[PDB]
Amino acid sequence: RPKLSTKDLALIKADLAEFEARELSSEKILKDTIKEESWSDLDFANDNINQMIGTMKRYQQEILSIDAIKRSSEASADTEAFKKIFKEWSEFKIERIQVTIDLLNGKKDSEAVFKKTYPNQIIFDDVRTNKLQTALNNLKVGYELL
Repeated sequence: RPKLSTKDLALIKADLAEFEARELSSEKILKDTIKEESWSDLDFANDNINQMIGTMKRYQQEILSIDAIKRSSEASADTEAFKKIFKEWSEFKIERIQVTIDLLNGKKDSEAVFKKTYPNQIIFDDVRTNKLQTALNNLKVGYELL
């Protein structure tokens, strides 16, 4: 019987919470390098955005590798649903950071493939977030996303 402990969901709750704060500090940094801010050169940012990415990758696989999150398709409806979105919702935010720092770098590589993989960049943001957000509410983990 695939299923999540009260230990677990409090994991997801914590991990989600961290990733978002990583989303946050990522944004900050991007905004300070772009504006061209005295301490923020292309070297200062990258040691950060780089490490923040992998740290956001980390929490992600902390979640995506929950046993029941693995076995998602044989647990309840509200679970795989959540993984299915959360997989889509988490990448996007990762890619999108990745993509912007590349761009700060001369790297257009990930921007092409960006618009390829996400036809309608906002219509997706919201929709996964609205869906992730329901999906958490349905899981009954009050973590009011951003």
